[PDB]
Amino acid sequence: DLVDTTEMYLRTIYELEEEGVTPLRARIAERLEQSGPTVSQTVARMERDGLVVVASDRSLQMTPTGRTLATAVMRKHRLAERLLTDIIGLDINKVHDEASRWEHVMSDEVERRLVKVLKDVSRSPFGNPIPGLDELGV
Amino acid sequence: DLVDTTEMYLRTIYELEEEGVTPLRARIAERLEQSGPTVSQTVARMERDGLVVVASDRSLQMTPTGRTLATAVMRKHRLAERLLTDIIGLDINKVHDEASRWEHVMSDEVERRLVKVLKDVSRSPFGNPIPGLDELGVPGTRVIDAATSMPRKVRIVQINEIFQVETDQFTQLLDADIRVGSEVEIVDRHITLSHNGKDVELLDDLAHTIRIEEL
Repeated sequence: DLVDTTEMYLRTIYELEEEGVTPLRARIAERLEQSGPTVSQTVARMERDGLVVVASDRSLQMTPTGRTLATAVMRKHRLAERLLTDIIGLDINKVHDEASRWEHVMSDEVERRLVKVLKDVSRSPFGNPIPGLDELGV
Repeated sequence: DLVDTTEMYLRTIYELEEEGVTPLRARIAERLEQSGPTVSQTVARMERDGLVVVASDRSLQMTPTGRTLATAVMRKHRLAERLLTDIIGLDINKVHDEASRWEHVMSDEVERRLVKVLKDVSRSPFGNPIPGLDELGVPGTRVIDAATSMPRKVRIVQINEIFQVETDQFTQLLDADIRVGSEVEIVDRHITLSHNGKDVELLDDLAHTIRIEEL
Protein backbone atom coordinates (compact mmCIF):
# COMPACT_ATOMS: atom_id res chain seq x y z
CA ASP A 1 0.00 0.00 0.00
CA LEU A 2 1.61 3.24 -1.20
CA VAL A 3 1.07 5.31 1.92
CA ASP A 4 1.51 2.50 4.43
CA THR A 5 4.77 1.55 2.72
CA THR A 6 5.98 5.15 2.73
CA GLU A 7 4.85 5.56 6.33
CA MET A 8 6.85 2.49 7.21
CA TYR A 9 9.90 3.74 5.26
CA LEU A 10 9.87 7.08 7.08
CA ARG A 11 9.33 5.51 10.53
CA THR A 12 12.25 3.15 9.87
CA ILE A 13 14.43 6.11 8.81
CA TYR A 14 13.35 8.05 11.88
CA GLU A 15 14.44 5.08 14.02
CA LEU A 16 17.82 4.73 12.35
CA GLU A 17 18.26 8.36 13.23
CA GLU A 18 17.20 7.68 16.82
CA GLU A 19 19.73 4.85 17.02
CA GLY A 20 22.53 7.22 16.00
CA VAL A 21 22.66 5.50 12.64
CA THR A 22 22.82 7.01 9.15
CA PRO A 23 19.70 6.27 7.10
CA LEU A 24 21.22 4.36 4.18
CA ARG A 25 19.01 2.55 1.66
CA ALA A 26 20.95 -0.63 2.40
CA ARG A 27 20.12 -0.29 6.13
CA ILE A 28 16.42 0.16 5.42
CA ALA A 29 16.63 -2.84 3.08
CA GLU A 30 17.98 -5.21 5.68
CA ARG A 31 15.94 -3.59 8.47
CA LEU A 32 12.72 -3.93 6.49
CA GLU A 33 13.60 -7.39 5.20
CA GLN A 34 13.51 -5.58 1.89
CA SER A 35 15.10 -6.10 -1.49
CA GLY A 36 17.42 -3.35 -2.68
CA PRO A 37 15.57 -2.78 -5.99
CA THR A 38 12.41 -2.43 -3.96
CA VAL A 39 13.85 0.05 -1.49
CA SER A 40 15.09 1.99 -4.48
CA GLN A 41 11.67 1.77 -6.14
CA THR A 42 10.06 3.17 -3.00
CA VAL A 43 12.67 5.77 -1.97
CA ALA A 44 12.56 6.91 -5.60
CA ARG A 45 8.81 7.46 -5.43
CA MET A 46 9.31 9.12 -2.02
CA GLU A 47 11.84 11.43 -3.62
CA ARG A 48 9.42 12.42 -6.40
CA ASP A 49 6.91 13.06 -3.67
CA GLY A 50 9.40 15.35 -1.93
CA LEU A 51 9.59 13.33 1.26
CA VAL A 52 13.25 12.40 1.10
CA VAL A 53 16.41 13.36 -0.77
CA VAL A 54 19.28 10.93 -1.24
CA ALA A 55 22.17 13.15 -0.17
CA SER A 56 25.22 13.30 -2.43
CA ASP A 57 26.80 11.02 0.16
CA ARG A 58 24.03 8.53 -0.73
CA SER A 59 22.32 8.99 2.67
CA LEU A 60 18.62 9.74 3.16
CA GLN A 61 17.75 13.28 4.27
CA MET A 62 14.02 13.56 5.03
CA THR A 63 12.57 16.81 3.72
CA PRO A 64 10.61 18.86 6.25
CA THR A 65 7.27 17.30 5.17
CA GLY A 66 8.94 13.91 5.15
CA ARG A 67 10.13 14.36 8.74
CA THR A 68 6.77 15.69 9.93
CA LEU A 69 5.13 12.58 8.48
CA ALA A 70 7.77 10.29 9.93
CA THR A 71 7.21 11.89 13.37
CA ALA A 72 3.42 11.63 13.13
CA VAL A 73 3.70 7.94 12.26
CA MET A 74 6.14 7.40 15.15
CA ARG A 75 3.90 9.37 17.51
CA LYS A 76 0.90 7.21 16.54
CA HIS A 77 3.04 4.07 16.70
CA ARG A 78 3.97 4.92 20.27
CA LEU A 79 0.60 6.10 21.44
CA ALA A 80 -0.68 2.77 20.09
CA GLU A 81 1.94 0.90 22.13
CA ARG A 82 0.89 2.87 25.23
CA LEU A 83 -2.77 2.05 24.77
CA LEU A 84 -1.86 -1.63 24.13
CA THR A 85 0.10 -2.01 27.36
CA ASP A 86 -1.47 0.57 29.60
CA ILE A 87 -5.10 -0.17 28.73
CA ILE A 88 -5.69 -3.23 26.56
CA GLY A 89 -3.05 -5.23 28.40
CA LEU A 90 -1.75 -6.85 25.24
CA ASP A 91 1.25 -9.18 25.69
CA ILE A 92 4.35 -7.03 25.82
CA ASN A 93 5.86 -9.42 23.28
CA LYS A 94 3.07 -8.66 20.84
CA VAL A 95 2.82 -4.89 21.36
CA HIS A 96 5.35 -3.72 18.75
CA ASP A 97 4.06 -5.69 15.74
CA GLU A 98 0.51 -4.74 16.61
CA ALA A 99 1.46 -1.04 16.93
CA SER A 100 3.27 -1.05 13.55
CA ARG A 101 -0.09 -1.94 12.04
CA TRP A 102 -2.20 0.53 14.01
CA GLU A 103 0.15 3.40 13.20
CA HIS A 104 -1.40 3.49 9.73
CA VAL A 105 -5.03 3.52 10.82
CA MET A 106 -5.04 5.69 13.95
CA SER A 107 -6.38 9.20 13.46
CA ASP A 108 -5.04 12.41 15.03
CA GLU A 109 -8.41 12.59 16.76
CA VAL A 110 -7.72 9.22 18.50
CA GLU A 111 -4.23 10.44 19.41
CA ARG A 112 -5.45 13.54 21.19
CA ARG A 113 -8.02 11.40 23.04
CA LEU A 114 -5.26 9.01 24.19
CA VAL A 115 -3.07 11.91 25.25
CA LYS A 116 -6.02 12.81 27.44
CA VAL A 117 -6.83 9.29 28.68
CA LEU A 118 -3.33 7.81 29.10
CA LYS A 119 -1.56 8.46 32.40
CA ASP A 120 1.75 9.30 30.71
CA VAL A 121 2.74 9.87 27.07
CA SER A 122 6.36 10.82 27.71
CA ARG A 123 7.77 7.63 26.26
CA SER A 124 6.69 4.29 24.83
CA PRO A 125 6.81 1.16 26.99
CA PHE A 126 10.12 0.47 25.20
CA GLY A 127 11.96 3.51 26.53
CA ASN A 128 11.92 5.92 23.59
CA PRO A 129 9.98 9.18 23.91
CA ILE A 130 6.79 10.08 22.07
CA PRO A 131 7.61 12.72 19.39
CA GLY A 132 5.39 15.34 17.78
CA LEU A 133 2.96 15.82 20.68
CA ASP A 134 3.22 19.55 20.23
CA GLU A 135 2.46 19.24 16.54
CA LEU A 136 -0.59 17.17 17.40
CA GLY A 137 -1.68 20.06 19.59
CA VAL A 138 -1.38 18.18 22.89
CA ASP B 1 -5.02 -4.61 -0.42
CA LEU B 2 -6.57 -7.92 -1.52
CA VAL B 3 -7.10 -9.19 2.01
CA ASP B 4 -8.47 -5.88 3.32
CA THR B 5 -10.79 -5.47 0.31
CA THR B 6 -12.13 -9.00 0.84
CA GLU B 7 -12.64 -8.42 4.58
CA MET B 8 -14.46 -5.20 3.76
CA TYR B 9 -16.61 -6.91 1.09
CA LEU B 10 -17.44 -9.76 3.48
CA ARG B 11 -18.40 -7.40 6.34
CA THR B 12 -20.51 -5.41 3.88
CA ILE B 13 -22.44 -8.55 2.88
CA TYR B 14 -22.86 -9.29 6.58
CA GLU B 15 -24.38 -5.83 7.24
CA LEU B 16 -26.89 -6.08 4.35
CA GLU B 17 -27.82 -9.50 5.65
CA GLU B 18 -28.15 -8.08 9.14
CA GLU B 19 -30.26 -5.19 7.82
CA GLY B 20 -32.50 -7.69 6.08
CA VAL B 21 -31.28 -6.55 2.65
CA THR B 22 -30.47 -8.89 -0.25
CA PRO B 23 -26.69 -9.07 -0.81
CA LEU B 24 -26.80 -7.90 -4.43
CA ARG B 25 -23.76 -6.52 -6.21
CA ALA B 26 -25.47 -3.22 -7.09
CA ARG B 27 -26.23 -2.91 -3.35
CA ILE B 28 -22.67 -3.65 -2.28
CA ALA B 29 -21.33 -1.26 -4.94
CA GLU B 30 -23.62 1.51 -3.75
CA ARG B 31 -22.68 0.86 -0.11
CA LEU B 32 -18.91 0.66 -0.76
CA GLU B 33 -19.12 3.51 -3.29
CA GLN B 34 -17.36 1.43 -5.92
CA SER B 35 -18.47 0.87 -9.51
CA GLY B 36 -20.42 -2.29 -10.26
CA PRO B 37 -17.59 -3.44 -12.60
CA THR B 38 -15.08 -3.34 -9.73
CA VAL B 39 -17.28 -5.23 -7.32
CA SER B 40 -17.83 -7.77 -10.12
CA GLN B 41 -14.08 -8.27 -10.47
CA THR B 42 -13.67 -8.55 -6.69
CA VAL B 43 -16.58 -10.97 -6.12
CA ALA B 44 -15.28 -13.18 -8.98
CA ARG B 45 -11.92 -13.07 -7.27
CA MET B 46 -13.70 -14.08 -4.03
CA GLU B 47 -15.48 -16.99 -5.72
CA ARG B 48 -12.20 -18.42 -6.97
CA ASP B 49 -11.15 -17.87 -3.36
CA GLY B 50 -14.18 -19.91 -2.26
CA LEU B 51 -15.48 -17.16 -0.06
CA VAL B 52 -18.75 -16.53 -1.88
CA VAL B 53 -21.11 -17.80 -4.62
CA VAL B 54 -23.42 -15.71 -6.75
CA ALA B 55 -26.81 -17.40 -6.22
CA SER B 56 -29.80 -17.70 -8.56
CA ASP B 57 -31.31 -14.29 -7.81
CA ARG B 58 -27.78 -12.97 -8.39
CA SER B 59 -27.47 -12.43 -4.65
CA LEU B 60 -24.18 -13.26 -2.99
CA GLN B 61 -24.15 -16.23 -0.63
CA MET B 62 -21.10 -16.43 1.58
CA THR B 63 -19.70 -19.93 1.75
CA PRO B 64 -19.11 -21.21 5.27
CA THR B 65 -15.51 -19.90 5.06
CA GLY B 66 -16.57 -16.49 3.79
CA ARG B 67 -19.14 -16.23 6.62
CA THR B 68 -16.61 -17.24 9.25
CA LEU B 69 -14.31 -14.45 8.08
CA ALA B 70 -17.10 -11.85 7.61
CA THR B 71 -18.15 -12.59 11.20
CA ALA B 72 -14.57 -12.22 12.48
CA VAL B 73 -14.12 -8.88 10.67
CA MET B 74 -17.50 -7.69 12.02
CA ARG B 75 -16.37 -8.81 15.48
CA LYS B 76 -13.10 -6.80 15.46
CA HIS B 77 -14.97 -3.88 13.92
CA ARG B 78 -17.52 -3.75 16.75
CA LEU B 79 -15.01 -4.45 19.50
CA ALA B 80 -13.04 -1.57 18.03
CA GLU B 81 -16.20 0.56 18.30
CA ARG B 82 -16.65 -0.32 22.01
CA LEU B 83 -12.96 0.46 22.61
CA LEU B 84 -13.35 3.81 20.81
CA THR B 85 -16.36 4.98 22.77
CA ASP B 86 -16.11 3.16 26.07
CA ILE B 87 -12.44 3.87 26.61
CA ILE B 88 -10.83 6.21 24.13
CA GLY B 89 -13.88 8.49 24.07
CA LEU B 90 -13.71 9.30 20.36
CA ASP B 91 -16.51 11.51 19.04
CA ILE B 92 -19.39 9.17 18.27
CA ASN B 93 -19.53 10.74 14.82
CA LYS B 94 -16.11 9.37 14.05
CA VAL B 95 -16.33 5.93 15.55
CA HIS B 96 -17.68 4.12 12.45
CA ASP B 97 -14.96 5.20 10.02
CA GLU B 98 -12.19 4.56 12.52
CA ALA B 99 -13.57 1.06 13.26
CA SER B 100 -13.75 0.24 9.54
CA ARG B 101 -9.96 0.71 9.39
CA TRP B 102 -9.13 -0.92 12.70
CA GLU B 103 -11.11 -4.06 11.77
CA HIS B 104 -8.27 -4.98 9.43
CA VAL B 105 -5.39 -4.55 11.93
CA MET B 106 -6.70 -5.84 15.29
CA SER B 107 -5.32 -9.27 16.22
CA ASP B 108 -7.47 -11.90 17.96
CA GLU B 109 -5.12 -11.42 20.92
CA VAL B 110 -6.26 -7.80 21.17
CA GLU B 111 -9.88 -8.95 20.90
CA ARG B 112 -9.71 -11.41 23.79
CA ARG B 113 -8.14 -8.65 25.85
CA LEU B 114 -10.82 -6.08 24.93
CA VAL B 115 -13.48 -8.58 25.93
CA LYS B 116 -11.75 -8.76 29.31
CA VAL B 117 -11.26 -5.02 29.67
CA LEU B 118 -14.61 -3.73 28.39
CA LYS B 119 -17.70 -3.44 30.59
CA ASP B 120 -20.20 -5.00 28.10
CA VAL B 121 -19.57 -6.48 24.65
CA SER B 122 -23.11 -7.62 23.80
CA ARG B 123 -23.70 -5.07 21.07
CA SER B 124 -22.02 -2.14 19.37
CA PRO B 125 -22.74 1.41 20.50
CA PHE B 126 -24.85 1.40 17.32
CA GLY B 127 -27.28 -1.29 18.45
CA ASN B 128 -26.02 -4.37 16.64
CA PRO B 129 -24.88 -7.39 18.66
CA ILE B 130 -21.20 -8.30 18.65
CA PRO B 131 -20.87 -11.59 16.65
CA GLY B 132 -18.50 -14.55 16.90
CA LEU B 133 -17.51 -14.17 20.53
CA ASP B 134 -17.89 -17.91 21.08
CA GLU B 135 -15.55 -18.49 18.16
CA LEU B 136 -13.14 -15.94 19.71
CA GLY B 137 -13.08 -18.22 22.75
CA VAL B 138 -14.24 -15.32 24.86
CA PRO B 139 -12.04 -25.00 20.73
CA GLY B 140 -8.80 -23.25 21.57
CA THR B 141 -5.82 -23.87 19.32
CA ARG B 142 -4.16 -27.21 18.52
CA VAL B 143 -1.16 -27.00 20.82
CA ILE B 144 1.08 -27.62 17.78
CA ASP B 145 0.32 -24.10 16.51
CA ALA B 146 -0.07 -22.32 19.85
CA ALA B 147 3.19 -23.81 21.13
CA THR B 148 5.44 -20.73 20.96
CA SER B 149 9.23 -21.14 20.89
CA MET B 150 8.94 -19.37 24.27
CA PRO B 151 7.78 -21.35 27.38
CA ARG B 152 4.36 -19.73 27.83
CA LYS B 153 1.63 -20.74 30.29
CA VAL B 154 -1.82 -21.41 28.81
CA ARG B 155 -5.02 -23.32 29.58
CA ILE B 156 -6.02 -26.81 28.40
CA VAL B 157 -9.35 -26.58 26.57
CA GLN B 158 -9.49 -30.23 25.39
CA ILE B 159 -7.29 -33.35 25.24
CA ASN B 160 -9.11 -35.31 22.47
CA GLU B 161 -7.95 -38.69 23.77
CA ILE B 162 -10.85 -40.33 21.89
CA PHE B 163 -9.17 -39.65 18.51
CA GLN B 164 -5.87 -40.91 19.86
CA VAL B 165 -4.59 -44.26 18.69
CA GLU B 166 -1.27 -43.87 20.55
CA THR B 167 -2.23 -44.04 24.21
CA ASP B 168 1.40 -44.09 25.41
CA GLN B 169 1.40 -40.70 27.14
CA PHE B 170 -2.09 -40.96 28.66
CA THR B 171 -0.64 -41.77 32.08
CA GLN B 172 2.36 -39.52 31.48
CA LEU B 173 -0.19 -36.68 31.28
CA LEU B 174 -2.26 -37.83 34.28
CA ASP B 175 0.95 -38.13 36.32
CA ALA B 176 1.86 -34.53 35.53
CA ASP B 177 -1.71 -33.63 36.57
CA ILE B 178 -2.25 -32.17 33.09
CA ARG B 179 -5.97 -32.27 32.33
CA VAL B 180 -8.67 -30.11 30.77
CA GLY B 181 -8.77 -26.89 32.74
CA SER B 182 -5.06 -27.21 33.59
CA GLU B 183 -2.73 -24.24 33.21
CA VAL B 184 0.33 -25.69 31.48
CA GLU B 185 3.55 -24.26 30.14
CA ILE B 186 3.94 -25.02 26.44
CA VAL B 187 6.87 -24.23 24.17
CA ASP B 188 8.29 -25.23 20.83
CA ARG B 189 11.60 -27.10 21.01
CA HIS B 190 9.24 -31.28 19.84
CA ILE B 191 6.48 -29.78 21.98
CA THR B 192 6.69 -30.18 25.74
CA LEU B 193 3.87 -29.59 28.24
CA SER B 194 4.62 -28.64 31.83
CA HIS B 195 2.64 -28.91 35.06
CA ASN B 196 2.92 -30.12 38.67
CA GLY B 197 6.68 -30.22 38.26
CA LYS B 198 6.28 -32.96 35.66
CA ASP B 199 7.03 -32.30 31.98
CA VAL B 200 5.44 -34.17 29.03
CA GLU B 201 7.09 -33.98 25.62
CA LEU B 202 4.28 -34.92 23.24
CA LEU B 203 4.45 -36.63 19.86
CA ASP B 204 2.88 -35.49 16.54
CA ASP B 205 -0.67 -36.86 17.00
CA LEU B 206 -1.09 -35.52 20.56
CA ALA B 207 0.41 -32.19 19.51
CA HIS B 208 -2.13 -31.87 16.67
CA THR B 209 -5.07 -32.64 19.01
CA ILE B 210 -4.48 -31.25 22.52
CA ARG B 211 -6.17 -27.84 22.22
CA ILE B 212 -5.13 -24.92 24.42
CA GLU B 213 -6.50 -21.39 24.84
CA GLU B 214 -4.67 -18.35 26.22
CA LEU B 215 -5.09 -18.01 30.00
